[PDB]
Amino acid sequence: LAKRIDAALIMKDGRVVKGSNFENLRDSGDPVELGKFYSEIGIDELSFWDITASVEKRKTMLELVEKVAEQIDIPFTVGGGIHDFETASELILRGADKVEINTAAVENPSLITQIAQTFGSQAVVVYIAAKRVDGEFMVFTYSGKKNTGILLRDWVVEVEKRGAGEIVLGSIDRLGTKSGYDTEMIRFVRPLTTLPIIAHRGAGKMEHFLEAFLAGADAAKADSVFHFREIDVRELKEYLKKHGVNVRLE
Repeated sequence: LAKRIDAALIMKDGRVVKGSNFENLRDSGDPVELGKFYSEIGIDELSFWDITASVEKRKTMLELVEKVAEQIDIPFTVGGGIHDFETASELILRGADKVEINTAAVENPSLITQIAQTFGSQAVVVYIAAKRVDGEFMVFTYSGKKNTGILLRDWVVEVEKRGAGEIVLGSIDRLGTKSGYDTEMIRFVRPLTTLPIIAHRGAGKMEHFLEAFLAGADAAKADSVFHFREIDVRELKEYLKKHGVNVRLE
């Protein structure tokens, strides 16, 4: 099974929030330059997540997408408060390959179908933030602030039915930790969907990526562990290939 390594970049006002430790870059906080560098060292796909204030947010995200599409030749997603079809459409047309949606999809699951009808399922990534509550995996919205009362098991099935292309499974039980991806959650979700599962939250060392792939993840996404250079991307790819994981190098 081919496996993918993804890097996520959190952005505000056109800048990478908290930057990165790559001293070789002209501007280690420029999301375009940082994303281009990642694409040259072994990242397979990029995610750009925007948290800009509402008044400049739409134009900021559109300008980001346009610049990234010109400079980078790997697929990328954009996300962060994409609430309706028109917003998703303008970002895809401006250059993004995929949009990543969460709270708006939970509140209006037909948004998944509406985007997929024009852009295909492959353009729709649903990010599912989940946490254990009273012994059950529950779906959370609004950056983890709201327990929806929807079971993870039910939402995964609905997301596929509505036409999503990929699911990013983010474990709130691992946010800020470096103890590993939530492999129990990945194993819980794996039999429920045919879609690619992207693990998110908890990665602290290269072996954690191996564990996530053994759990059934098709891709593993991380952020600060790469930006602060706790894990080197090329070392990670060499490690995974050494231990039998079908990852891409050259």
